[PDB]
Amino acid sequence: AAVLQQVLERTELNKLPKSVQNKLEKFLADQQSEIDGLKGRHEKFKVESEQQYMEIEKRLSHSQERLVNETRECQSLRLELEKLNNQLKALTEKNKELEIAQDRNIAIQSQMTRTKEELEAEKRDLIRTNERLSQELEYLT
Amino acid sequence: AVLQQVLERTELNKLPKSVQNKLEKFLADQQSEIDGLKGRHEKFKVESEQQYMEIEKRLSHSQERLVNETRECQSLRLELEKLNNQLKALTEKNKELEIAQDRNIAIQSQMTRTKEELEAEKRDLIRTNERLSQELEYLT
Repeated sequence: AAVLQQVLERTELNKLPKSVQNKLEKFLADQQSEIDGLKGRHEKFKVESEQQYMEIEKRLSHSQERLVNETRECQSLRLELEKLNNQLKALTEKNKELEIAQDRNIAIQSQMTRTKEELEAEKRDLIRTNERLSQELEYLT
Repeated sequence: AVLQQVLERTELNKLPKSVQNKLEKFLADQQSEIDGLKGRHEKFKVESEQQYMEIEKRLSHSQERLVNETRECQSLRLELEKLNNQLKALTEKNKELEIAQDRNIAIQSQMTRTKEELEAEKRDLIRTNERLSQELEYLT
């Protein structure tokens, strides 16, 4: 599993001191490990990124759909508001002309009460005159 | 270049030139591969974050507009509720006005009766008072 026997031959590898071989293999090993470590790290990031991207793309999809519905509800409300505002305007007009009618009746009834009291007063005067003439008639008989 | 990072000066000069070239080439190939992986990862990271950043703005923009639309919709129901209560209360009031109007006419026809009746009593009062006057004349 040695990296050094790959690069050099058996004749020139054996010409290297133990110490020297140990240093080279140590460093060549570390380079092999970093390569695999980088490739390992890249995949962990890759799956994490793609995973996060899917889920936030999901949220957008839901948001879009919710907006479409809300916009549709707004428009439905605006229509029934417009229809009811016309309903109300006509109901106000009908009301304020019923107000007019009420005041007319209140005026009429108040006036006819005024006349009643006039007929009342005039009757009292004729009655008072009546009894006075009645009494003057009792002297002359 | 690279053979200096592995071995000290006095022991690396003890290696033949062909051996030095063979190690040096290999060491460089691996470092070239490492720096390649690092470059690869850095650019992928930068693309990955930008792609996420963009759609995040797209969501943020969409959620803001969902908030705007929800408020308007809520306020629209609000307007429609107050308006429905106006209608309801006005129908009730109009109903009562109609009933009062009908009742008022009944009263007016009643007051007319009392008027005619009083005028008839007054007319008779004038008749008896004239009769009484001419009778006084006769007696004095």
